Amino acid sequence: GHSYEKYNNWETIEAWTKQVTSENPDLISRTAIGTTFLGNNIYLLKVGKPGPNKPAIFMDCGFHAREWISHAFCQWFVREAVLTYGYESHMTEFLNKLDFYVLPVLNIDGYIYTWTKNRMWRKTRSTNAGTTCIGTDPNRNFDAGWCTTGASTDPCDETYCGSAAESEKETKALADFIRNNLSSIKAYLTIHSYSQMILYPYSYDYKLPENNAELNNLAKAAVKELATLYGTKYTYGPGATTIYPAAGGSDDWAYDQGIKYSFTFELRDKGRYGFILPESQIQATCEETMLAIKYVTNYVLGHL
Ligand SMILES: CC(C)[C@H](NC(=O)CCc1ccccc1)P(=O)(O)C[C@@H](CCCCCN)C(=O)O
Ligand SMILES: [Zn+2]
Ligand SMILES: [Zn+2]
Repeated sequence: GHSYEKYNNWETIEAWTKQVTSENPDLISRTAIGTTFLGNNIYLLKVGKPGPNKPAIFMDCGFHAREWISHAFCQWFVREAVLTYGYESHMTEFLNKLDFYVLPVLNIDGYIYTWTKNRMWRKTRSTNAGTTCIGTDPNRNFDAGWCTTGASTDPCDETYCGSAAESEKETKALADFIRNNLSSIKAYLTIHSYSQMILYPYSYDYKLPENNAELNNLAKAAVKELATLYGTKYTYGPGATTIYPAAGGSDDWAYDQGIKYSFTFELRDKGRYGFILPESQIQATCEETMLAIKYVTNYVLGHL
């Protein structure tokens, strides 16, 4: 039984992708962009009313298995799109004019493992040469200063960069999807938790993107917007100096592909519950995050 106000296991979320697609055929279509290490389908939802030459925003959740509020958020975004389409002017305009690719869970194998065996697992569940230690950090696995700072070379470490950039089936599938759809994807959003932040490039070195001032202003206004609802305080800025250096990130990789609006979100909280954010915070967290995401979406729409 799926609920947007609880954490849903992978079987539930997978059935939800199919059902939400069936119930909303004018607004949603579903594809699989690849399969995981363990062979699970990586589903992707395309949310938007059909039309010609539509720009797109790409958003993924569930890079990191233990970050359950991330997975819940991508589901909430879809909830909002279908519920409010037609009644709320902004969401209606967004869906009419842009497509949203929502990838509800990238690291499906890790997610299953947090439900069955280890709530605090972060990495993929693939094997490594020369050791019994499992998995790669998918957010150290992209070809963006790959494996150079803030990433480990030890397969037993939580930030292990992998055997090569895109060595993981899941990160290969996401990078392939983005490469194949580069001319339409105008923004890349990647949802994580916790620590309450809106980050933009760069994390792989202490350097700033060409459109630094624009991304800084946008991130500042989006955090201001998020706080309107419950007063939740976010920080923002370039990854390396705002959270820590961390090479091989998907936001930096996406940005270096030419996608000018590339953000990583770090949802609630600031450490009281950390990864184990209680289900009773799902609603408030997703609602205030919707305000930031809609703010970014509206800006992208207005600055094509
Ligand atoms: C708690 C958050 C910050 C997660 N970080 C961790 O789980 C690493 C371990 C940790 C660090 C800080 C507090 C608690 C745990 P995260 O969401 O996974 C942070 C992201 C930040 C990457 C750099 C910015 C975007 N390129 C990551 O480490 O991949
Ligand atoms: Zn994360
Ligand atoms: Zn709402």
